[PDB]
Amino acid sequence: MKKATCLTDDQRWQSVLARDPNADGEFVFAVRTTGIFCRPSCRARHALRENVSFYANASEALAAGFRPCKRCQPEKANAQQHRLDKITHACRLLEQETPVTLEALADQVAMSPFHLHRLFKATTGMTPKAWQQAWRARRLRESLAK
Ligand SMILES: [Zn+2]
Repeated sequence: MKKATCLTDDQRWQSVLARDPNADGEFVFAVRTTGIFCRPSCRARHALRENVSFYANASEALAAGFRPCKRCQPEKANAQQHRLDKITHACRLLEQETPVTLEALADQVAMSPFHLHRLFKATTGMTPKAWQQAWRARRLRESLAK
Protein backbone atom coordinates (compact mmCIF):
# COMPACT_ATOMS: atom_id res chain seq x y z
CA MET A 1 0.00 0.00 0.00
CA LYS A 2 1.37 3.38 -1.08
CA LYS A 3 4.71 2.93 -2.83
CA ALA A 4 7.09 4.66 -0.43
CA THR A 5 10.89 4.90 -0.29
CA CYS A 6 13.15 2.53 1.65
CA LEU A 7 13.76 2.65 5.41
CA THR A 8 17.03 4.57 4.95
CA ASP A 9 19.21 6.45 2.47
CA ASP A 10 21.58 3.50 2.11
CA GLN A 11 18.77 1.00 1.57
CA ARG A 12 17.24 3.17 -1.16
CA TRP A 13 20.55 4.02 -2.84
CA GLN A 14 20.89 0.26 -3.32
CA SER A 15 18.00 -0.01 -5.78
CA VAL A 16 19.42 3.07 -7.50
CA LEU A 17 22.89 1.58 -7.88
CA ALA A 18 21.41 -1.83 -8.65
CA ARG A 19 19.47 -0.30 -11.54
CA ASP A 20 16.63 -2.78 -11.07
CA PRO A 21 14.23 -2.18 -14.01
CA ASN A 22 11.51 -3.78 -11.89
CA ALA A 23 11.64 -1.06 -9.24
CA ASP A 24 8.16 0.19 -10.19
CA GLY A 25 7.42 1.89 -6.89
CA GLU A 26 10.95 2.19 -5.50
CA PHE A 27 11.70 5.92 -5.46
CA VAL A 28 12.12 8.83 -7.84
CA PHE A 29 15.45 10.64 -7.78
CA ALA A 30 15.07 14.42 -7.73
CA VAL A 31 17.90 16.38 -9.33
CA ARG A 32 18.46 19.83 -7.85
CA THR A 33 21.01 20.63 -10.56
CA THR A 34 18.82 19.97 -13.60
CA GLY A 35 15.60 20.10 -11.60
CA ILE A 36 14.27 16.73 -12.74
CA PHE A 37 12.90 13.66 -10.98
CA CYS A 38 13.53 10.19 -12.41
CA ARG A 39 10.99 7.37 -12.25
CA PRO A 40 11.28 4.85 -9.34
CA SER A 41 14.05 2.89 -11.11
CA CYS A 42 16.38 4.63 -13.63
CA ARG A 43 20.15 4.24 -13.83
CA ALA A 44 21.28 7.51 -15.42
CA ARG A 45 24.38 8.99 -13.78
CA HIS A 46 22.90 12.16 -12.29
CA ALA A 47 23.29 13.97 -8.96
CA LEU A 48 25.97 12.72 -6.58
CA ARG A 49 25.43 11.44 -3.03
CA GLU A 50 24.44 14.91 -1.85
CA ASN A 51 22.90 16.80 -4.78
CA VAL A 52 20.11 14.24 -5.16
CA SER A 53 16.63 14.10 -3.64
CA PHE A 54 14.49 11.06 -2.83
CA TYR A 55 10.77 10.89 -3.58
CA ALA A 56 8.37 7.99 -3.01
CA ASN A 57 6.33 8.71 -6.13
CA ALA A 58 6.81 10.80 -9.26
CA SER A 59 3.70 12.76 -8.28
CA GLU A 60 5.40 13.78 -5.03
CA ALA A 61 8.60 15.12 -6.60
CA LEU A 62 6.71 16.72 -9.49
CA ALA A 63 4.48 18.68 -7.12
CA ALA A 64 7.58 19.99 -5.35
CA GLY A 65 8.57 21.59 -8.64
CA PHE A 66 10.60 19.14 -10.71
CA ARG A 67 10.55 17.77 -14.27
CA PRO A 68 10.00 14.01 -14.85
CA CYS A 69 12.65 11.85 -16.51
CA LYS A 70 11.40 8.92 -18.59
CA ARG A 71 13.29 6.03 -20.20
CA CYS A 72 13.74 4.52 -16.73
CA GLN A 73 10.71 2.22 -16.84
CA PRO A 74 7.90 4.28 -15.24
CA GLU A 75 5.12 1.70 -15.52
CA LYS A 76 4.26 -1.02 -18.04
CA ALA A 77 7.00 -1.22 -20.67
CA ASN A 78 9.31 -4.24 -20.77
CA ALA A 79 7.52 -7.58 -20.99
CA GLN A 80 10.57 -9.61 -19.95
CA GLN A 81 13.83 -8.61 -21.62
CA HIS A 82 16.17 -11.57 -21.16
CA ARG A 83 18.12 -13.84 -23.51
CA LEU A 84 18.52 -16.68 -21.00
CA ASP A 85 14.92 -16.43 -19.81
CA LYS A 86 13.69 -16.46 -23.41
CA ILE A 87 15.55 -19.58 -24.56
CA THR A 88 14.55 -21.24 -21.30
CA HIS A 89 10.90 -20.70 -22.18
CA ALA A 90 11.49 -22.04 -25.69
CA CYS A 91 13.19 -25.20 -24.43
CA ARG A 92 10.08 -25.99 -22.38
CA LEU A 93 7.68 -24.86 -25.11
CA LEU A 94 9.46 -27.22 -27.51
CA GLU A 95 8.86 -30.26 -25.31
CA GLN A 96 7.13 -32.13 -28.14
CA GLU A 97 8.15 -35.18 -30.17
CA THR A 98 6.89 -34.29 -33.65
CA PRO A 99 8.97 -31.90 -35.83
CA VAL A 100 7.98 -28.32 -35.04
CA THR A 101 8.27 -25.28 -37.31
CA LEU A 102 11.43 -23.23 -36.79
CA GLU A 103 10.00 -19.86 -37.82
CA ALA A 104 7.02 -20.59 -35.57
CA LEU A 105 9.23 -20.22 -32.51
CA ALA A 106 10.55 -17.11 -34.23
CA ASP A 107 6.98 -15.81 -34.44
CA GLN A 108 6.48 -15.83 -30.66
CA VAL A 109 9.86 -14.19 -30.06
CA ALA A 110 9.44 -11.87 -33.05
CA MET A 111 12.98 -12.54 -34.28
CA SER A 112 14.86 -14.38 -37.03
CA PRO A 113 16.18 -17.98 -36.92
CA PHE A 114 19.65 -16.49 -36.47
CA HIS A 115 18.84 -15.08 -33.04
CA LEU A 116 17.04 -18.16 -31.70
CA HIS A 117 19.65 -20.54 -33.13
CA ARG A 118 22.44 -18.32 -31.81
CA LEU A 119 20.92 -17.84 -28.36
CA PHE A 120 19.96 -21.51 -28.02
CA LYS A 121 23.55 -22.39 -28.92
CA ALA A 122 24.98 -19.87 -26.45
CA THR A 123 22.99 -21.37 -23.58
CA THR A 124 21.95 -24.91 -24.51
CA GLY A 125 24.96 -25.50 -26.72
CA MET A 126 23.20 -28.16 -28.79
CA THR A 127 20.46 -27.83 -31.42
CA PRO A 128 16.93 -29.21 -30.83
CA LYS A 129 17.72 -32.01 -33.27
CA ALA A 130 20.65 -33.15 -31.13
CA TRP A 131 18.41 -33.49 -28.07
CA GLN A 132 16.13 -36.01 -29.77
CA GLN A 133 19.08 -37.89 -31.26
CA ALA A 134 20.84 -37.77 -27.89
CA TRP A 135 18.19 -39.94 -26.24
CA ARG A 136 18.21 -42.44 -29.10
CA ALA A 137 22.01 -42.52 -29.12
CA ARG A 138 22.11 -42.96 -25.34
CA ARG A 139 19.65 -45.86 -25.47
CA LEU A 140 21.73 -47.59 -28.13
CA ARG A 141 25.14 -46.88 -26.60
CA GLU A 142 23.84 -47.90 -23.17
CA SER A 143 23.62 -51.44 -24.58
CA LEU A 144 27.37 -51.61 -25.16
CA ALA A 145 26.70 -50.64 -28.78
CA LYS A 146 29.43 -49.17 -30.98
ZN1 LIG B 1 15.18 8.67 -15.59
